[PDB]
Amino acid sequence: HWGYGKHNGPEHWHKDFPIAKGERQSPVDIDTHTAKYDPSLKPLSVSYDQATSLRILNNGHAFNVEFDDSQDKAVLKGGPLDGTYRLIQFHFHWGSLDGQGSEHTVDKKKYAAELHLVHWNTKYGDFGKAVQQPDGLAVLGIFLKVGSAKPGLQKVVDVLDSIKTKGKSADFTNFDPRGLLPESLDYWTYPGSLTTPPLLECVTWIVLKEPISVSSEQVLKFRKLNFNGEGEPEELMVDNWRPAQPLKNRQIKASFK
Ligand SMILES: [Zn+2]
Repeated sequence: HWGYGKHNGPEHWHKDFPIAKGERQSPVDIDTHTAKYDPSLKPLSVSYDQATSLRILNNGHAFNVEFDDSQDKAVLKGGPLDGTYRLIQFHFHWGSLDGQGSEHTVDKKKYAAELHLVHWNTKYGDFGKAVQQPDGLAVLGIFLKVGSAKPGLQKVVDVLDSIKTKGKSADFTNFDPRGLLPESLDYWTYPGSLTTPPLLECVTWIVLKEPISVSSEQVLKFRKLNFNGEGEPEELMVDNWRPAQPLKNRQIKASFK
């Protein structure tokens, strides 16, 4: 089935998921000289004070940190959004080397990794309904560069040994996602898709301009994870990123000058 290899990677996905070649696929290259400032865009409201993490799972493609989304505890609003979007999970994409790993690119620059905080529009009642709608999800994307350690990431890094292989999960309570955010909330926004199958065109992307810094040791621990299940041939979980897709008939808007 689908993955990130020669035989089942991004270049193959369109045979199972023909929407791969659609009009609003993600990620994209952000060309900072053609993104237009939109003074009508509001500041982003990220309200994570009551966020309730539950569990961390190796799904064979990444690891997901999952949240209780059964009430309005952690929500994204404002910016380009109408209405309220509830946090359900976050995950990352990363490289085998520090020079690649991000999904979005900025003027063709690849970062070492990219964090995705996934939120669903409460007017659709649940996640599965929301992904069927063009405004169903809002994904906050944050780039990671290698430099100083990110203290707020360490709790994640130190549980990874317990979820090494596909299908493994661990309790992951009381994790505060505010510690993964950069200082500035300046962003770019555009309409797009999920970046993994089923590649549904349901996402308002909100990509922050300012990266976070993580240390080489932190990223090294991500690269020890496995795509495989326990007692299968080891295949390191690296390069779990989809390359940039054609922008087509879209505009990328900036919240800042
Ligand atoms: Zn993602």
